[PDB]
Amino acid sequence: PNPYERGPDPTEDSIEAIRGPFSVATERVSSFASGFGGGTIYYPRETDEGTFGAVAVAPGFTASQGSMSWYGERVASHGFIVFTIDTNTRLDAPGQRGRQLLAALDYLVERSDRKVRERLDPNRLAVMGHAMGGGGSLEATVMRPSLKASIPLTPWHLDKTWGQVQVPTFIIGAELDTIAPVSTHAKPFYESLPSSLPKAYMELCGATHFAPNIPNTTIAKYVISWLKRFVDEDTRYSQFLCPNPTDRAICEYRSTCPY
Ligand SMILES: O=C(O)c1ccc(C(=O)OCCO)cc1
Ligand SMILES: [N+]
Repeated sequence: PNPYERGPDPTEDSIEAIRGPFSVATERVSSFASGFGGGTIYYPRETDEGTFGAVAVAPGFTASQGSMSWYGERVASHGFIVFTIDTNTRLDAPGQRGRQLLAALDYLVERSDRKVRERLDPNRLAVMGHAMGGGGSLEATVMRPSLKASIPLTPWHLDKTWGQVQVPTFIIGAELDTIAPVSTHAKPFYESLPSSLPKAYMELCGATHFAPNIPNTTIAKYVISWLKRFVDEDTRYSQFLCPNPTDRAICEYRSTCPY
């Protein structure tokens, strides 16, 4: 029995559903928090199944947490703590956004409310980011290799080599992305990840740079599965990740299955 498994046995319908089995409560964190510009914590109300893991979600260049708000109720209702954060300034670079993703996770572990702290397993943390926040997601794993998962969403970064990343990384790219072209960003990041790293690359057909900013079932179903598999060690979700998904919305998928 996995001590981290939460919720009933999943199906493809359950991971695609807009609402998971857990009721969600929210809390506002002031932007004057140390190390980052505040945000909103989405946590499950139910507590009788055990403490949950947490993921901090970073926005892109000049964007706020509102561009990532739909991940809050979507992911947290499946049994996770979600921290959609704002950066110190809207002009922050990927390297700075990686530091503030860690500062957001440290706030959850060290200085969070007792409603949040009681529901948090501080040993199982993850990061997720959009574009420049996706570059900061890669940065956060190099800065903290003890992280359990990492999901760069249409990532943007000047550094193309990530052969020292030790955290399971799930890169999602948009085929028609011209701001962070997958040929020069998303794919070079994935191919430079260690060949032995538990990694995956999902390219969405005909998607643009800001597709992760609105509800997307294809993004939602496999972001949930990736967090479940590596933050919860929940092998009940390995069926959705290995072998490679065959969704019509996916134009290309690469992975190092089995995990
Ligand atoms: O012009 C760029 O280099 C550049 C432009 C935009 C971004 C970015 O993070 O897009 C997401 C904003 O919501 C990254 C780099
Ligand atoms: N595919």
